[PDB]
Amino acid sequence: MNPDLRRERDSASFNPELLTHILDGSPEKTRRRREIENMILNDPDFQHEDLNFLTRSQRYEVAVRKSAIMVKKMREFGIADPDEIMWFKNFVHRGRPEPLDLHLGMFLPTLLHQATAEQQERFFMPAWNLEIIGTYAQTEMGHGTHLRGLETTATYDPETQEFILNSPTVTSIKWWPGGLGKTSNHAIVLAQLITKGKCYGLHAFIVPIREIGTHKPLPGITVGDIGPKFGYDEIDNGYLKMDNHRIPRENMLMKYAQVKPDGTYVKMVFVRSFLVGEAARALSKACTIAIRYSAVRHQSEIKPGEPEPQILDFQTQQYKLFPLLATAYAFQFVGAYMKETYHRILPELHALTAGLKAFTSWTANTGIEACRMACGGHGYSHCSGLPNIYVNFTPSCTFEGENTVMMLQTARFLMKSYDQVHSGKLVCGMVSYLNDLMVDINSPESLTEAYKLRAARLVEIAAKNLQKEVIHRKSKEVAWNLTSVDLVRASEAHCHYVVVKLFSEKLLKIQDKAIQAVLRSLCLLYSLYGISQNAGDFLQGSIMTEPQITQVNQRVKELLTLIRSDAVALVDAFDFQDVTLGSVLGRYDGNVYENLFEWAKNSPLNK
Amino acid sequence: MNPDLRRERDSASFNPELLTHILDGSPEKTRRRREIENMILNDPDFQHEDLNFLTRSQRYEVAVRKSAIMVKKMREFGIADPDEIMWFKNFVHRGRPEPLDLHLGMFLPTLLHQATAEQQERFFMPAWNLEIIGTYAQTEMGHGTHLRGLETTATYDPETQEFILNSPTVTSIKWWPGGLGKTSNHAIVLAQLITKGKCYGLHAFIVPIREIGTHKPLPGITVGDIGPKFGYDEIDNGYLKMDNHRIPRENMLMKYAQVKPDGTYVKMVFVRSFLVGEAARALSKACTIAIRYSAVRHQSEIKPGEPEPQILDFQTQQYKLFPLLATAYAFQFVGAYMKETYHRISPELHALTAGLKAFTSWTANTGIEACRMACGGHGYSHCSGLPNIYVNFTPSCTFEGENTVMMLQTARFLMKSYDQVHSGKLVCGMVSYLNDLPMVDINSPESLTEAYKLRAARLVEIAAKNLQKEVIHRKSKEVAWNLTSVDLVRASEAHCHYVVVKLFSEKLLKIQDKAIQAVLRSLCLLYSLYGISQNAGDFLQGSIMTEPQITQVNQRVKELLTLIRSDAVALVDAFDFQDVTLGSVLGRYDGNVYENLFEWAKNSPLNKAEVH
Ligand SMILES: Cc1cc2nc3c(=O)[nH]c(=O)nc-3n(C[C@H](O)[C@H](O)[C@H](O)COP(=O)(O)OP(=O)(O)OC[C@H]3O[C@@H](n4cnc5c(N)ncnc54)[C@H](O)[C@@H]3O)c2cc1C
Ligand SMILES: Cc1cc2nc3c(=O)[nH]c(=O)nc-3n(C[C@H](O)[C@H](O)[C@H](O)COP(=O)(O)OP(=O)(O)OC[C@H]3O[C@@H](n4cnc5c(N)ncnc54)[C@H](O)[C@@H]3O)c2cc1C
Repeated sequence: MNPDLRRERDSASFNPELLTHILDGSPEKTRRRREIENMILNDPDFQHEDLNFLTRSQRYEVAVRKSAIMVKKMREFGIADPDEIMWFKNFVHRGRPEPLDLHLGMFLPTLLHQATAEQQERFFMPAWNLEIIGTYAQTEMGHGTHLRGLETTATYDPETQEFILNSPTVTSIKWWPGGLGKTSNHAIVLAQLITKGKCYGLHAFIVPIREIGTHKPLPGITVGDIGPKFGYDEIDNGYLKMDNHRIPRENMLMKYAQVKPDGTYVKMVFVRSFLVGEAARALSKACTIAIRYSAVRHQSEIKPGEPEPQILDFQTQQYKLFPLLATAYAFQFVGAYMKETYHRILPELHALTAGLKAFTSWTANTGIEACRMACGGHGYSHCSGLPNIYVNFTPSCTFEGENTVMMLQTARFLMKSYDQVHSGKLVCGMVSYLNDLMVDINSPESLTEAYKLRAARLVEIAAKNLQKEVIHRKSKEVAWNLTSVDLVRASEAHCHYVVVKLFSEKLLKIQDKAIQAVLRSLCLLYSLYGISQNAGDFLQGSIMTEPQITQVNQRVKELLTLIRSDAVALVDAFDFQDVTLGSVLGRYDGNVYENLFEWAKNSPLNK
Repeated sequence: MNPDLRRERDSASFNPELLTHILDGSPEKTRRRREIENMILNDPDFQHEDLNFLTRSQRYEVAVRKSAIMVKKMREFGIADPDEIMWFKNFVHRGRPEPLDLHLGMFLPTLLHQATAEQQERFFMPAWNLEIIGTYAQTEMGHGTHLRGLETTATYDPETQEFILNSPTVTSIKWWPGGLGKTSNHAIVLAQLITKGKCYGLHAFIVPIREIGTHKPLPGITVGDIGPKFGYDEIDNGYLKMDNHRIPRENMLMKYAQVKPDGTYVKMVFVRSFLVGEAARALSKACTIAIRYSAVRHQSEIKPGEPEPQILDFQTQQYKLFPLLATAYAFQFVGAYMKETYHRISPELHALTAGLKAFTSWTANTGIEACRMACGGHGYSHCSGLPNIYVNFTPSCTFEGENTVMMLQTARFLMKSYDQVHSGKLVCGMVSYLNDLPMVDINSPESLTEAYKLRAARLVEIAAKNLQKEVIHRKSKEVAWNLTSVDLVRASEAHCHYVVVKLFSEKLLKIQDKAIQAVLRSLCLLYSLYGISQNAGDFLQGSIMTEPQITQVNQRVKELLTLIRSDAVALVDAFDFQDVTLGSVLGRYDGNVYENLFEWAKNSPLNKAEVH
């Protein structure tokens, strides 16, 4: 072990083992997760050349093969709990996305929960056996956010009792779906339903796209890879063009609506919750690499005659990393809170889940790159593992609701809540602070209240600005568009308050007093950093005075010093194995330099 | 031409051709640049497969080759003139870094400036035929920022009149230098000079590393590529392990220090300037792609049931992109001001270049990714060109002085300047605003510069006073510096922000064309007012502005977005990037995205077969 890391670990104020239990949810969840990862770690079937050394084609081949053996192995070892499947999937794929994600994550769940019994007979087992490989084709070249503008049609033919699936234009072609290019022989296709001569809107269809066995595209199917991307090298993100392709009537998903044989027409928070936890995980891994490597890397001078200190001793380096470390923990607890209240429980839930998806993904996105730039040159090399974490996490800000649009869906629920209050009614939950229309900087409860007042101020500015535009502009929709920057600021401040409140609240449930102490130092640093970084939002409305902002900035610098001796153990508690970080700089043992020279010598331009 | 791009172009308030002249410096520089680009455009020798469809080894092969053909062709056409060489190199390489950069920019220039006739006679002449290909090996796996901590040794042997170049440790190994991997047969190596007695600190040594013919590595020499990176696929960024390797004593560069045969020992600022222009250019390309694509892309609804509008009509899309286009222009004018100051030039220049290199590169870095995310899904595809612009620009924040270190140099200068003014002496230059230590008009660039001045003065004074407090507390200046370093970086940031607003504001008064001046005025006001909006706290404290003034700043930014909307396509056209320089289906001049996108994908590698 590198003696800087052993020393850092020996001087910690808390037992990281106990903090891993808190993050997993219980000691048994830690044991069960470690057992699953340790099932995989030395399995040769899950070993391969470093993926940064391979072509995109080879990376795709490696990932598809792993996803197959892994479906087989999970069944052999009888792993079947949804948490456990995800522990297994995560560790097999080492942070990379995996080509059966849509089959296992959308196609199979959709069959079990949205398909008819006769659809399940026909499709479910061949899908579970990977005889049928499925994807979900929603987005078109021309439309992703506005699904009402999707051009794909499903036209009912009563003479043959089929749906005719059509891509009438180049923009109409399905674009992005994972596994669509090369892997899948079936797709669930979102299409505008036309029956008689009327459109009834968006409905979902099971569409065979390739021959089972041969994998040849069916007549009237054009399908392929959309080409290389910033990341997702391992995923055959694909296009699908349908030329009036016919399917049985009975391939429509009729859970909420039906077409009769004569043509008559009768009348997710899970994934956004998962994405907050993925934001936590990605930022956590990035903080682990950069903080360990900051404890290993010596550079430059503080005391002029003295040896090069660890760069983590520089107040600037602390300022780059510790507020991210605090942010990581905060997001870990927001992700847990939302997972544990989705099973408990709605307009607020939808609004809250959209906003936190956007808030956590944006903030983690920026975090990861600040972590990479904090390592200096070696950060930029794939030896850091930080480029792959960035490029594979960043599309979280665009898919499953583009972040700006999500914040506007949040703002709609905040304006609805504002109008409810000013019309004399009462609102509930996280927006209950809208009913009410001097800070102690070492109190999480007191900073939560500061963040509450910031949100109420920005929500009232958005409402009033909106009210003036509604009175002045030619349409309410123009008024909305011309208030949209202020509506996003309101949704943002709302989300930031929710994160402070949830992290503050978690502290009271920590049983171990040493862990409660260091999490409180993270919760205070998160809250105080956010005030420092948004001072104007606390100064206006007189929520806080200039002297208090001075004291906020003094306390942030002290918290950096408090956190320094606990930083390594705090990232150690995330419990990422070296193979999950993919990082020479961030190895558990801190032996970077001998391993960097090996990695570099073995790399491809030296054959 | 896409009819949305035709309509926007036709209703522009100004002539983008005259703005290109302002950016290039004259109508003749524009014409000459375009001529060099257009002879490179029709040269079959500079043409290759889509770089996005190739492996890293193929990318490197395509690059070193275009770089060799490029040296030969610039001699043939007599392309001398630094501006012309830059225009030629920029266009051949299409935004990618160039694997002869260290050869042409550090090896040959160092031989011409520093080498004695003897050294120049046996080195610079075959180097000018590409028989010798050199590099400059400064950084080690263990040291980059702190050069004094370099571990490579050059020990003098008085007997055999040689230097011993040794790499004692794995950390000592030279690491990163462009060309060092595969390209170079020769390196200027930076080492600690030990002669008989002890060490006389950092000196340069000419170390041949590969044979001139076999290109085989010399005895004592271990050399290779450091592996794949976030970008720079085209560059064999390299390592160099020297095993007590022997070189003649006349291999030491001795323009300012010498070692006699008796072993007797006797006696980054142009680059930083250039990187400011690089920050400007990279941000400008990203704005070009995102603003054109935003004028082409229709999505979602304003009045429900009316046609889906161009996404550039959404205020949020305007707020992501117009502030960045205003920054791209600010940065073009800061780059030109640096170039113009350097040529002409009683220190401030070192401080100001460091701080402006860090300020601009950090801000451009953030802005390129914002442009990419503004394009939605298609942004993330290499079809957008934006992932490449970002990965090949981003190391600018790390190399040629790590940005935080550079802001800390700028802050040494600001603290010295502060102490000087508070001891009664007058400072000059961009810090002359400190001399003046003890209602803002938001339509006046001059009054907005003044606000920025007061913001900077406030944060400089806070850094200074916080530093004095820690000095008396800890009784160590170097420790008190560390414990103030976050405040000190904040003072340099605000200083550099002020300088940018000042220069943009002052550029507006030299614009001849009234219509151009009026729109650049709108960009300058948008830059200034967005910066206040984003930093309202730094203006609210010390009573520089009031809450009601921040309210009006916010109203005026919303107004300038609407005004800039009808000029935004023309403003990005005026950067005069060719399609092949942008490398972007989304950002093509003609706005024909969708049919071109489908062709691009259909021809991409995984569609060589239907079943993989
Ligand atoms: C790696 C990756 C994997 C994907 N996987 C899948 C998949 O498996 N299946 C699939 O069907 N799709 C998939 N997608 C596509 C994804 O669903 C879309 O990218 C997403 O819906 C965003 O839509 P868009 O890309 O068309 O962006 P657009 O909707 O075109 O928007 C682009 C810009 O317009 C702005 N904008 C749009 N509407 C508004 C509005 N109403 N108000 C204000 N601003 C607005 C956005 O904020 C953004 O700034 C994937 C995408 C990626 C990048
Ligand atoms: C793409 C690329 C190309 C390169 N090409 C070349 C090349 O051609 N030739 C060459 O010689 N080099 C090259 N380099 C290396 C480059 O010069 C170094 O990366 C740079 O000098 C930074 O030092 P470092 O990487 O050792 O980071 P470090 O110096 O180890 O710094 C890492 C961290 O420590 C912090 N830190 C360091 N010192 C201080 C301090 N005094 N105060 C506070 N914090 C501090 C930094 O802020 C940073 O966050 C290249 C690098 C890259 C990424």
